[PDB]
Amino acid sequence: RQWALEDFEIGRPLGKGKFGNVYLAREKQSKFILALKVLFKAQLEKAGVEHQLRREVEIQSHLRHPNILRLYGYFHDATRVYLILEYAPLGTVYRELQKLSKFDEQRTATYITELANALSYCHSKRVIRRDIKPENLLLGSAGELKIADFGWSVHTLCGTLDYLPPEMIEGRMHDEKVDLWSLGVLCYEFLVGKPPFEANTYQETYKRISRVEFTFPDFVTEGARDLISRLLKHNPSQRPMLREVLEHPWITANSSKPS
Ligand SMILES: Nc1ncnc2c1ncn2[C@@H]1O[C@H](CO)[C@@H](O)[C@H]1O
Repeated sequence: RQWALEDFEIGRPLGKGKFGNVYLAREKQSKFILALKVLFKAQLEKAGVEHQLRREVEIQSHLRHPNILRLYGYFHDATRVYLILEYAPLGTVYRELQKLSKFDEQRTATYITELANALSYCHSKRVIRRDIKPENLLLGSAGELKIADFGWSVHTLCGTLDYLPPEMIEGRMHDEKVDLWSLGVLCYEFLVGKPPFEANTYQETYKRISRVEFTFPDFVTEGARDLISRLLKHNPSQRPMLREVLEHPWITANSSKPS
């Protein structure tokens, strides 16, 4: 678990993020291909996140699951922090979504099965997440989904409200039901092409989430309207358990993967 820059040969950029860039890289001795995310201490210290990145890395280190992106190790130099990550050859769900505009019921249903499996595993470890969004979902060589970002994951303003539940923007206490809400937001975006509460303004998006105001375009089928309606409920108590999602007749009929 002892690493340094001189162990890796660095390639093309895979993406340019908020605090630094992600590069394709190869470990010199074994020729293992992987991804290396380089982060500035400057942008981090000056934001008060340096404690979070610490714990998020600890958490993700100990996870093993085919639908969660792996974290091999980490280290730091004079001014920067480097994360050694699993490389996903087929890119982000985000890029795939703006290439195709929309996903069919078969691809949507399969992605959600994969997500539910990874969330059941995480909950058995008492791990949750604040939001899950398409630019944080990656695809492996067989085109299978992989979860890459925890956010605040347990073991003014900066952010978009689009993926947060009502109980988190209104201040209230939350439990793992936050993830079930995220399933619903994603199922909608996969089928429609944009998230259900989208708006021109932060303040307005706030109202729409708080009131749970969304409508369906004509092409969304009744099987899909039902699952989504059940997932987006203001009261967290009324949202279904993960195994129920995996047993929904709409999932069952359209998914390629077992639960
Ligand atoms: N392992 C990876 N494979 C491919 N793209 C990645 C990987 N890790 C991060 N990225 C890209 O870099 C961005 C910053 O995390 C992501 O949103 C994604 O686009």
